[PDB]
Amino acid sequence: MESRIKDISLAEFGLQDMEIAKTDMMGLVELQRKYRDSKPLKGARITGSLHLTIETSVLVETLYELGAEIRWCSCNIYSTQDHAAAALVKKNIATVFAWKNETIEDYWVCLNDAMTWRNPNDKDKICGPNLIVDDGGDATLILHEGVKAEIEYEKYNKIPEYLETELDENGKQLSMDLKCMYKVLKMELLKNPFRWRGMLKDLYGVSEETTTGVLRLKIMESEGKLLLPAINVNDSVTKSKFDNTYGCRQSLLHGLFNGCIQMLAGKKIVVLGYGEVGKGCAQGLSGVGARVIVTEIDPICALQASMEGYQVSVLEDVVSEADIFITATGNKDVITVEHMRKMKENAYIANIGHFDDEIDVYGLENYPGIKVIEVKQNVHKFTFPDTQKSVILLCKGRLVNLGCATGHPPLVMSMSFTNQVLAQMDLWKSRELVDRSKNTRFFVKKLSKELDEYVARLHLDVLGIKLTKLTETQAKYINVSINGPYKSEDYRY
Amino acid sequence: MESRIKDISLAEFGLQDMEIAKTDMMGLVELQRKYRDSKPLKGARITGSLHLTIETSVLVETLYELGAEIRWCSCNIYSTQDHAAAALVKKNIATVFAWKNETIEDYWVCLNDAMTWRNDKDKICGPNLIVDDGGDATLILHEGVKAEIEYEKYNKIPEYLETELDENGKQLSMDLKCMYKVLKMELLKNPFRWRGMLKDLYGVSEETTTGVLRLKIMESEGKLLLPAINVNDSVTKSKFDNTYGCRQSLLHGLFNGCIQMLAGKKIVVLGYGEVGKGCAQGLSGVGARVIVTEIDPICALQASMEGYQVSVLEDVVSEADIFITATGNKDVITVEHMRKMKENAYIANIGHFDDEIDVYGLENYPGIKVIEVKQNVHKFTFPDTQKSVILLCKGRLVNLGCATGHPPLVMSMSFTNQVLAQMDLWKSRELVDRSKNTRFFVKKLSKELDEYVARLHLDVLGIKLTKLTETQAKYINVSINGPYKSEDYRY
Amino acid sequence: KMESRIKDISLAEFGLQDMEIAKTDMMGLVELQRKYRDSKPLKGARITGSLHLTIETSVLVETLYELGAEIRWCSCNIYSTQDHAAAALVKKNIATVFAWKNETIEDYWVCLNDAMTWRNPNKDKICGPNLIVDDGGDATLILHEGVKAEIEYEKYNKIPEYLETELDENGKQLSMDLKCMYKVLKMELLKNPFRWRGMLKDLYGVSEETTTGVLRLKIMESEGKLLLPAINVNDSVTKSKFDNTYGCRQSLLHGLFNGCIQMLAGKKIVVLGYGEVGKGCAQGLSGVGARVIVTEIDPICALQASMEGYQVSVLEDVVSEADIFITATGNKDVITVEHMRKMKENAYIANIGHFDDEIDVYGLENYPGIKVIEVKQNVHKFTFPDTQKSVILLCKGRLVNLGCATGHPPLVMSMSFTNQVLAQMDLWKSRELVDRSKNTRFFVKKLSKELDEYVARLHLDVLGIKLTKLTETQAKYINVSINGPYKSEDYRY
Amino acid sequence: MESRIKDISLAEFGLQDMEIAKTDMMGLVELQRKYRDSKPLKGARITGSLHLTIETSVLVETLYELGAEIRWCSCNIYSTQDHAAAALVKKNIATVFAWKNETIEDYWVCLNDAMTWRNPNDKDKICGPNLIVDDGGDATLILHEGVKAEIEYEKYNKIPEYLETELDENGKQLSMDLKCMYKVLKMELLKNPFRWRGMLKDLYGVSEETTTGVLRLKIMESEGKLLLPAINVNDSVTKSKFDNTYGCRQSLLHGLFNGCIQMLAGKKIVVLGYGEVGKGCAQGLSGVGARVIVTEIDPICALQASMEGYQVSVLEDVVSEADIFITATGNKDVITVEHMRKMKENAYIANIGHFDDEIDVYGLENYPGIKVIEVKQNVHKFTFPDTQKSVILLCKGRLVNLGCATGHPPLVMSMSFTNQVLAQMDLWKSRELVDRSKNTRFFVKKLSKELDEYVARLHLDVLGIKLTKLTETQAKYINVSINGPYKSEDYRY
Ligand SMILES: NC(=O)c1ccc[n+]([C@@H]2O[C@H](COP(=O)([O-])OP(=O)(O)OC[C@H]3O[C@@H](n4cnc5c(N)ncnc54)[C@H](O)[C@@H]3O)[C@@H](O)[C@H]2O)c1
Ligand SMILES: Nc1ncnc2[nH]cnc12
Ligand SMILES: Nc1ncnc2[nH]cnc12
Ligand SMILES: Nc1ncnc2[nH]cnc12
Ligand code: NA
Ligand code: NA
Ligand code: NA
Ligand code: NA
Repeated sequence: MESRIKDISLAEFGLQDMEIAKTDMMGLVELQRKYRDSKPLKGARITGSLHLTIETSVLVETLYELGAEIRWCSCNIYSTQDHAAAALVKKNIATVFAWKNETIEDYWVCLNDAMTWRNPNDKDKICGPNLIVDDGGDATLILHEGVKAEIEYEKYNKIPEYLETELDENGKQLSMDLKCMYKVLKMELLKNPFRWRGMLKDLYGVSEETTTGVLRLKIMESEGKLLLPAINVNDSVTKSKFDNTYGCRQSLLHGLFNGCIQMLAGKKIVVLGYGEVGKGCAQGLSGVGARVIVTEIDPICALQASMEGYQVSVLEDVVSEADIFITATGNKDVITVEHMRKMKENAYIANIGHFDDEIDVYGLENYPGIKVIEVKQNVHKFTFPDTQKSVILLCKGRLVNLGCATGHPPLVMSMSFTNQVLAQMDLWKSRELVDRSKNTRFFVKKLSKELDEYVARLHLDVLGIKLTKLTETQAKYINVSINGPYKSEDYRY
Repeated sequence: MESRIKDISLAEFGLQDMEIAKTDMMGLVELQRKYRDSKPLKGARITGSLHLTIETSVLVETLYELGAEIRWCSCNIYSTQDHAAAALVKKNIATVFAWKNETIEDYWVCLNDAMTWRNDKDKICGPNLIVDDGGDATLILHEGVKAEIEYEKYNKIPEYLETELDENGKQLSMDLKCMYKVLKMELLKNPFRWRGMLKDLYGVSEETTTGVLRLKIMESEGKLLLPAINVNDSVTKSKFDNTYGCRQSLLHGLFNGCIQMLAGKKIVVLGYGEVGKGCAQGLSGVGARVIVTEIDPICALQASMEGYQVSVLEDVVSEADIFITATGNKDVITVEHMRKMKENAYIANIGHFDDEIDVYGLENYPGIKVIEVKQNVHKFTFPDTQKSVILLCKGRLVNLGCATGHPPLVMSMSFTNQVLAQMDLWKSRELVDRSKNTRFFVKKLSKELDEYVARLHLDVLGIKLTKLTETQAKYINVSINGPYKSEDYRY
Repeated sequence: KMESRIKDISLAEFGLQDMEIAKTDMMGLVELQRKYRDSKPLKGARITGSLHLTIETSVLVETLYELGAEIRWCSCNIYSTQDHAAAALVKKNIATVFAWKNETIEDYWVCLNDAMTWRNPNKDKICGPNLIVDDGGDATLILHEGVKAEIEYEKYNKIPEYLETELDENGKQLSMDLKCMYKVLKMELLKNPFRWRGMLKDLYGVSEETTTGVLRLKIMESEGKLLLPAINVNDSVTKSKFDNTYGCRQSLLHGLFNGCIQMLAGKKIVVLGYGEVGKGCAQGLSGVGARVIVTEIDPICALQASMEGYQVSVLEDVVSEADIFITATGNKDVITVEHMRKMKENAYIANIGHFDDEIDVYGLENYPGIKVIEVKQNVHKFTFPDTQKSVILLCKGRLVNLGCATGHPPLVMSMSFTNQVLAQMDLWKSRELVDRSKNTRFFVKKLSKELDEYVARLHLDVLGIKLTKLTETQAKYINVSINGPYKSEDYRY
Repeated sequence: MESRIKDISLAEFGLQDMEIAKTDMMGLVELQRKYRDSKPLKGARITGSLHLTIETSVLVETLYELGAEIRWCSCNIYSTQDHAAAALVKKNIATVFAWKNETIEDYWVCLNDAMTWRNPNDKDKICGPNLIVDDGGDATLILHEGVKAEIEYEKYNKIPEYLETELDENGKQLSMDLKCMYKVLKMELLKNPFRWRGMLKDLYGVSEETTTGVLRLKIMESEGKLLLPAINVNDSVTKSKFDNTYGCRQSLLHGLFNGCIQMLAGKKIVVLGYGEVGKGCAQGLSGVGARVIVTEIDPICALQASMEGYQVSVLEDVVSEADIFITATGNKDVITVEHMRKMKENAYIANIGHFDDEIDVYGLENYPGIKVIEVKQNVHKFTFPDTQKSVILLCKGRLVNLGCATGHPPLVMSMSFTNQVLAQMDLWKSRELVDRSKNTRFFVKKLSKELDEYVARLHLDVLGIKLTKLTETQAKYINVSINGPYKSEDYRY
């Protein structure tokens, strides 16, 4: 076949893990039971760019049982679970391009391949997906950047110069990711300069999983640059309040335990950013005896951290004394090379944000005279030549829970993924409203509170939760339906 | 001097506590420093209906320093701190009608008096602005207008104001009966009193969840008669006061009212919203085993993620030791539930109103025996089983009834929002055009102001904030000076 | 001296009612009354108690009374008495009480002396107690210092000089407590210089409640000066691990909430000493959002605090920045006037150790030009004249949980007091072994582990605890009896 | 190569982890610095039977730097870190017989080989160790059982019958461990029936690491059968209060995260036993959102669990509703086959006690028609054919933190191992006092409180702890030396 994965012989382990995971993924199990016969997604071509773990394999299985054809890749070079990928290829329910420890070059080739579909009516013609499941916005990015590249290509009838240069606007070296994405774009311009624009015609939407990808979408829609409908899954209550916070509470610890040999108790651990992710990280770290110090730019989030008993400082105030540093900002250049040069001997550094940009990994790796050794797989020790002091970086600054461990557990991933499937169903069912002879610019929407509550209802039995039912008069008293929704749209939970 | 308070000699203690509280109430301290010279509220008549604690006295002082004239009453019969009330009167900062342990009849007379301003000698006016907590000042206004319109239509006092029963034959609550008593009395003195106030009314700023629910209902029915600002839903209010305020003040209330150890006890928290979340955190912090009840499946899952068992009251009523209602709903704990509780089980409410517990049904149960264990703590014994339950402050909000409410730091956060809301309503008063039949609505303060409230309190706690570079600000799509989060962010 | 001296007898009904409610949780005392009220194992015993007279203490007294003892009682702190608890006892006529909240230091010592004075029926001379229940060692102290004073008096047939001076060997002013104790001793030397030695004849033992009192007993024992058998109740496992730690977790908070108007969340609160009391204090404080900073002289205790996520610093390094200071050491001069002068405006200071000596209250009150105002009952604000800065002291440095609130709750006090009753029964039953005619050395002992486990068993039903029972095979495997004891003598729990 | 390990090529990774671990193992770093020149253990032959992890390699390095010759094996078939073992062999500091995933037969062969020394004056002659580092008592067991076997062999001039039968005196199958130990003893009786008694001549002591091993020592001591001096390291305060509790708080979570795919949050997790290990387990589990239910036979421990907010139940009342079961009792038959048959679908079972005896793994494996599948490394799903329900067992009931993860982190292991080195030095230095012609009775002792406090002091800087120093006046007031010890011998911390 055409899938590219590490080892098909790992499939049986993957299949058995999926069955065990399904004990807690009650949302996905119910969607399969309810919709596998009617197949609401029949005829949809779905491309997914989302960390391919066992939990993700259950998502793909659900989409498949609902009638979709599927092509998939991971949204990080280190996050794929190879047995999970093998399971999908063995069952033949998706075409997969993913493996743990991809090179950045291979990453962009896998994504591009996941986006490429064969035309059943013409062996020569290529087409794209009808729907995209995205985590971090890379599938959405390559599509929009591809369209922009094709437009610039026609303007001067040549390969745009920005795709051939290794420098950016300010003369600074382009990130490897940008250079590797541009390499793919140049190759596609030479094969067919109408590829990306051609795909737009049959694209009915994208459902985005994480905060960083949603930020990208928000920038696009506020500028009239979003070229397909989008559903923001990150901001469903049953996603952000659970996955982002409670998922990290467990998965950050798992990543640190695997990557960092030291005891966490008693250590000064800096959590940079106290949003939904940072809140969960702090709770987990404190739970095992660490003394958490928070950094924040938001005065409200800073006060919330103080209410939980955490010191709030600017990084420079504590960088020479703290033991471990965890970035959870979704921002860039939060931990610079100059910060690293002042850290104590064998300080640990990790990132849990979507992109590696939070830490200046390139600057560290290219610091003049820096010495590097691999401590264990995906853990590296860097020694500065002047001081002879070392810092230890977990999985090259990539998201540590998925890079050094296996990401969030099945229960919260089922909550996030039940939202994903409902989003895909919504986009597919509404596809006739996508009329590009009338509107070519689109907006981001969220799932209804009714569906959000439904996602929660589907997982109550996993934990033996017994829900109270309102009486008719109580319902009238608080002005709600007995069946919900129970809260106003602006409720913060 | 027409103020009605318990004891003016308590003023000294009140004034001293206000000065200590100000070390932490930096938002109010800054508003006073910044605006006492320009006086943005100069000439504004403000009526407040909000628990008169030491923290509230600092709020009143702030409104006074900004130029307003003030009349104040508490929004609960047990929540006033008498030394706080005395301080305000002694210093001539406001006219006060409030004391701890008011009868229900006096409560409504106090509120009515706080709403009454002078002009002629015998001609009266209403407030320009209202600071409300629970919606009682807003309620008496709207019900008063409604009573006046029906009185003028038939030239007789509306029948509903005279009867003791509701639509189904059940006795009206004592609070509703006493409010109606005042409304009838005012209809007979001046049948245009309430409608007369509307002309000079520029807005109400509402503090708590129950009051906001009341406002939304009025708004949806097109019956809101003045602009409103929802202060409860500022991030610096709901995420701090409702949750972290209760984490401390619920424990203070229980420690004062309940003699027993909380550690090891099964304590049921009914409702796991913003208040219930804080209650559970405090209870767990002192060793209790918290069990949650919920109607909202999302909230129930949240409780489970914090390690709490989520059950229906019926399955734990005979086994649990203490019950705390935090729903803002009614009839959550009934007489029948109470009869199944274990010997000396404790019952308390932290929601705005006493409605969560059927206190009337308990007090009026045939052959029930009651004894006062201590101030505002009563033991009820059923005649058939001879078993007893102990109720804290007749089901009234326990943190204010058995203790002194939230501490100065979070109250300053809530109250800085109140002052900003009052200033906003006053500044835009020229846009309230009564000749045009316009709909009034409920709005929230801007995120810019919300973040400002937080900024003013960072130094209290030695918080050091990081500043975004221009590059970083552009990367996350925000201004270096905020706001830092989208409008739908849940914190 | 057969007439009680209390604040107000009309508070008796409230006291009686609180006692019945408290009994719901004090199942240890309820069971001892049920089991022994008929046989009266303490019949004929004269018991003098010097222990904070709260509602919980009224149930202890009721227990001793139901077991057949005659009782005289006083509190071991000038602020710890609950006046309604004292009234209940006098109304019921089950003890002669000398206690009220807010005693002068002079009246404290007069009350203790009155509690130690029993009527002699054989013409109108005085007797002492047969048994003593002590908390802090003041009853034990006045007895031993009384004997010393009489011996010194006999050497020269005059009142010893040390009883009359205002100074100590070093030349510094004696504490008010020492001066007032000495005035009582001089009075009794003038009345009858054989009083104290006469009491020894019928004195069979003392059961000591707290850490400070036990330290005093151990010093007397090692010097060969202990004049009666003693039982160390503080060190029962069911006392130290519960009362000292979990009692304070609740009662420190109650004290602080009553005395300190400020929010604890986010504040830097220094807990000086991280022993059994300090551990519980830190737990409670963190539980309501405080950031606890610990001071310690013991490296083991310091590491334990670090394992719970607390910063461990020396006071000098945090005195200018912290918000609230809580002494829990059992030592002296832990917070000096010089420390207080460096504290931030409106910093709060409180003590939870047995004696006020941890804080230099005398130096603060007598600081030249100091200004003081009563903020509320038992809360004082002191302002220094040179800086105009103020500090707020809770209940003049006396134990804050009892001074500003009502001490520990009934459940843990029942565990502590069940040990007290068992100790009293032990001392009484072995009274024939005390042979004053021989040059006998007296020692301190602890209750057996069997009785310690028994105390715990008696309270399991309070909390609905379901205990597992060992099978014969399991009991043999771990080498214990099915009925206990379950742990070796050196087990630390 | 005399050593028997998995792969020598893993040495470089092991050596680098040792250097990183030393950042926190300041106790071992200091002992190396202080004693490497004088070599107090010069000439000592030390055999160790203790889980060979990276932390253990630093212990071995320390003993080696202090002059000892060393032979080592692990005390569990799954606990060895192969890279740690390779590091020791590569630098030639010990002869090692250990690898992860040993068969039980190989386990006993490795221990026997670790106990075998070729004396310096003749290659053909065999001798034993001078000192033993033991964790669980297996090295001590084979010695005593060896001696007993030799005595029974002489009594009838033949192989004792108990060594050849596969059944016990009750007709029940002997454990595989006992059968494999007996196989080695029989083999050694045929080669030299004086091997074990001959070793006694040069044996000066054993230092025991864990609770189960100490229990075994105390039983031997009480029956007068202990054949060498013993030091109980488990009961040093800096061992039991840190390793047993805080080590497990982190390492149980690590083992569960590796072995159990499910989210711990919201799950009913039963912790059987609330002693030192159980306390740490509960703290970590609740730190990541689990609802912990405790079982206990000790009423004091049961009340302690209740004070921390945990329900205390009997296994029978929660076996059908709970999600995960963790045994921490040190007892046997705590979880039987009958209990397992009642568990919900995909319930997880793990043990963290020293031996697998806590769970009836043999009964499970021998259940008629049971189906077993390997889910992942050291994780197996068992399906009962009559109900078709499955349970998932982590590492066949062997200690899960070491079986599914890497055991405790460096900081607490340094505290435990600093105690081990001091114990070995104490035993070695007092060797002349062992006179086997006269004193036939040996005892168990503990290290002094002075040394216990010293271990803590050595690790304060790791965590930036600043210790307060008593003034002369304060030291006199609390009756201690400024330099300690600071607590009485019965203090429970
Ligand atoms: N005592 C105080 O100082 C204080 C402070 C703030 C708010 N309040 C009051 O507390 C109450 C709750 O406020 P909130 O902000 O937490 O509101 P909220 O809406 O955030 O929380 C209420 C929760 O109760 C649940 N609920 C409703 N009916 C229920 C029932 N019958 N059984 C179980 N659960 C039920 C809802 O699902 C919701 O999650 C309001 O009356 C509010 O005005 C009091
Ligand atoms: N296990 C997982 N699979 C996919 N996406 C994730 N994000 C976090 N954990 C994840
Ligand atoms: N102390 C207080 N004052 C006013 N309103 C409150 N709501 C809760 N606590 C309060
Ligand atoms: N990592 C480890 N090495 C040796 N023994 C241990 N006991 C617990 N964890 C251990
Ligand atoms: Na995962
Ligand atoms: Na208050
Ligand atoms: Na008490
Ligand atoms: Na380890």
